[PDB]
Amino acid sequence: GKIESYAAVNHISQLSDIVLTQSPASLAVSLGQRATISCKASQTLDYDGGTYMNWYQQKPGQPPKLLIFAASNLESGIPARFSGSGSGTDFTLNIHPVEEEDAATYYCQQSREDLTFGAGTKLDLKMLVESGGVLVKPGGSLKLSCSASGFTFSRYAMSWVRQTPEKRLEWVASISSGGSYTFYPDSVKGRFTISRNNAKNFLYLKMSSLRSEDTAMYYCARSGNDYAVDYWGQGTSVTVSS
Repeated sequence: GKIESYAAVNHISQLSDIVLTQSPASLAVSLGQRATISCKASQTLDYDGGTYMNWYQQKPGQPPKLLIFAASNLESGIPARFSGSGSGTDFTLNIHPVEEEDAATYYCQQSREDLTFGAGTKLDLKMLVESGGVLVKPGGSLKLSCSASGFTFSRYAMSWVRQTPEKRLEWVASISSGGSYTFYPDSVKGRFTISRNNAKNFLYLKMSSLRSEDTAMYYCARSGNDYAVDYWGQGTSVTVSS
């Protein structure tokens, strides 16, 4: 019935392929310098007077954090040394003066046609135990969930995004706010199912016919302003191996 909220512009299903090339792969800067990170889109991201480029920061063992939405809008709580610019196909993230806590990997991401990500830029200044999560055999199945609180869950589109061991981010499912519409990339269509409970505030991902290439950290994530992914739940790692 009523209009629902979606995770990407092209997902809108009621009346009312884009590659991101991110450069450089890594950046070594000194405290207080300017860091400049570039993202070129294979198609324009301009739509209806907006431009659907978002930028995220991610530190090891943590979910990505929204920095910039709609190309140039600074997310609340992010310091103003972060800025974004660009339109159409050419986008830039600038950080100046860089601080020590800004060492991280940065990703661009577009929400004009599904959700796709740049390959990332590791920003460095000047013993590890790594979680494999749940071990599954190929062909097996698994179900993940997330809960939500502190906001009206039923008003927001939700997604699952996974991160491979190579640190690539890949969108794997979206569901509209009222759960009427679901969306998947070809890589998982027919095997993964996203669902939600708007009475108890849960999001689910059912994964079946698991493949080795489904090995990844899986994040549940909310779509906020202008199709940015503004809150990411902590990840659940899945290792598919014989």
